[PDB]
Amino acid sequence: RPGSTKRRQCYPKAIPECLRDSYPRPDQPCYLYVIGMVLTTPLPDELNFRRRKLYPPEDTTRCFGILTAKPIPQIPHFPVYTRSGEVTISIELKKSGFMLSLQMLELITRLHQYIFSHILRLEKPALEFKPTDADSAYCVLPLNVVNDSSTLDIDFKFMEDIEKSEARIGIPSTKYTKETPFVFKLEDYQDAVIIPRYRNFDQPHRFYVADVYTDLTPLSKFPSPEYETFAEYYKTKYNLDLTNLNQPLLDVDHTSSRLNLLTPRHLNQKGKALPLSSAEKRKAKWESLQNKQILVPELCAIHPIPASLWRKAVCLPSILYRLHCLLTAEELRAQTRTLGPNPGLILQALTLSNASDGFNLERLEMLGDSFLKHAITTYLFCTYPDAHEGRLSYMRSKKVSNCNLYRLGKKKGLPSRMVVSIFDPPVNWLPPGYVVNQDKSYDLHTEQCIADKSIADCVEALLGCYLTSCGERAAQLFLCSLGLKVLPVTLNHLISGFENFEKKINYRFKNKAYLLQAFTHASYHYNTITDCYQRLEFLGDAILDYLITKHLYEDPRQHSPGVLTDLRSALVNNTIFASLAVKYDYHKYFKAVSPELFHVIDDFVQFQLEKEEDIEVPKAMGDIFESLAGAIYMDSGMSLETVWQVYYPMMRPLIEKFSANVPRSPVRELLEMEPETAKFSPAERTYDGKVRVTVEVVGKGKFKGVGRSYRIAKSAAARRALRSL
RNA sequence: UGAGGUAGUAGGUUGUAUCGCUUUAGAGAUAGCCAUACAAUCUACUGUCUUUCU
Ligand SMILES: [Ca+2]
Ligand SMILES: [Ca+2]
Repeated sequence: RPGSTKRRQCYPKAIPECLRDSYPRPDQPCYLYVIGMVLTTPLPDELNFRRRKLYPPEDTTRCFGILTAKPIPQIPHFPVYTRSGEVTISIELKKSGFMLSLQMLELITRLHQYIFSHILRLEKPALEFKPTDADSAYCVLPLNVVNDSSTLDIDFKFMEDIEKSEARIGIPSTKYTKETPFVFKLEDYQDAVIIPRYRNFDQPHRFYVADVYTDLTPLSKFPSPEYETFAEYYKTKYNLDLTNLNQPLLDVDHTSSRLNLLTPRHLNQKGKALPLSSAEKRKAKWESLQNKQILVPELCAIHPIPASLWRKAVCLPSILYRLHCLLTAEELRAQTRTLGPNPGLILQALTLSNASDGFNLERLEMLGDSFLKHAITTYLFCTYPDAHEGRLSYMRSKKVSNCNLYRLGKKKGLPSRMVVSIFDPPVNWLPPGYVVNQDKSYDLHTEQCIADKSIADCVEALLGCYLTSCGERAAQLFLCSLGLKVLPVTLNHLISGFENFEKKINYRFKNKAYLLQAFTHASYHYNTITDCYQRLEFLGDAILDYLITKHLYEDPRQHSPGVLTDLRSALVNNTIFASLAVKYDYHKYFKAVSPELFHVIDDFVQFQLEKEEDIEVPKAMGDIFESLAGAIYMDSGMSLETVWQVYYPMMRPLIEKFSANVPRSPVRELLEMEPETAKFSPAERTYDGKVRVTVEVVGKGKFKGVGRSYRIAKSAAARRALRSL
């Protein structure tokens, strides 16, 4: 089926244009940037129980810098959620227009390989480092302040002590004797990443140092109580001896092994702050009594990389993917006005749920459903001077089906730019400077499969974001650019008396004829001066839905689309429209040949409600209450604000009752009280001339209600059943 | 913050069955938006258990 959720198809991953053809070249200008980490949201000690110090990225002065051959356009300050709290990352230029030589540039490239292959462990048999066939390639090099304090410059005395050390890829060859006892230097291990030598010869385990335990010595650690001392442990399990028995033990904690840092660990998947209320004493006791690795400096080789830069390196996958999460492919916004929405907002008009990062596609597309319906409806109602409700409902439903929405999103190119998968850097991320998967002589490193429904939903969320930001001219221009055309959008013996009603509603009509149209049938032909109240019911149902949805969206209560649509249906049900049209006296001006239809419900409501239904609901009472809205709208130069001004006094107590009482239909609530045994019997005409429905739930007998149709009959039966429960 | 497994919570996702509301074409049908119950599956957190590391 063309727009079915089932029809999945395969789609590649687009490359931000700035991050392609981006390899630095000899005698080619570079653009040195800076990641710009600054810890502007520490974590609280009422929220952190690691029992471990916080490390701001400002304690030290060496930082990572991209070296694209292409200029990066400034991106909104985005956060990453490291061990030390929400870090606001800012990729802001540091220097530009300088030329490098060959030797230093090959040094840069070798350090880039060392970083992604050796440091981050993103090397797989399938992936081969080729920075000349790769599709996204740029160096990631360290920066420091030397000479002038203001200047940040490429470290060359660093990146040259990585080529003069032999503890980088292997373990240094060293010889310790009892005649030259091992000597300890505190400054060397102050910020150190240490690798154990006695084990994991294939792939060693890295751990940055975070403390020095001075009281702890090689003779008293006893961590696992089956061993007489610490030194005897290396001696029996590895047969290693120590030449210095007065050195301290070197407390230590792992390098981060999971490199998805775009989500917070102790908050919801909603962007909502929520600390846990359980294990409060236990979390502190946990990191206290838990086994913790206490290495020894004798046997651990110090990397040529200090912890202060390893900490900025670990965050490079997430930072280089969020900068890549179309933040730099804001070409969508360049193609699409008050300067457009923030690229942070457009990244919620491309992110689909089950991408689990803190943005949902929905709660922004529901508002898009109401505007597109309203825009299509208004465009039709004014495109043609004559069309019955059947024709317009036909035309509309074709221009707004999921099939057509899908066929318009994919034509734009929206499926590659989307975010459909969860971020796993080793499994489905292709790091920069790496050529697409092959080493073996469909793939998860450059393709993804998305349903046809999801393109049709993002085409809605994008409209929602442009709308809620730039107004209602921007949403219309956006749709018009997709392809959906929305932009080119005796008679004084029964008209006198409308002055009282106009004074009741506090609006005066520039042309009274619209009030007349809003009150005459398409079968009552005594009034031939004006047209039927049928086209107006169409515009008014769309508008009163758009306005109610915009109000509901603008509330700080932040309703999920489920509750939002439940409310929208709770107040646009035509029973309420009948009640509000008879309360404020719409019927007394309403010319019709209805014999006794609305009189019963009028007396019913005016007697019982003096501050569910036991009587039939007139179609007219419900449809005049919302043809008046269309009449105001079409009279007041197509202005939603006069309509909302006139209608908000009436609807205000109703809205502030329903946004707290959130009503629902008796049939659905019955099938939610017990769906196992509840079912409606097929229609069958009784001896009254009615239609009856037989309903049962076990234990309370059988229920029924006669009506003029199957829907009304089962509704009455459901009410009868639900009153007893 | 080593590789797993097993329960719960939170956020999703897929399929299937019963369904609500708005629109109307001539049990029920067209086109939109949810909810509910069962099942499969993924991510983040907490605890518990095995292995490893200290
Ligand atoms: Ca939709
Ligand atoms: Ca209607």
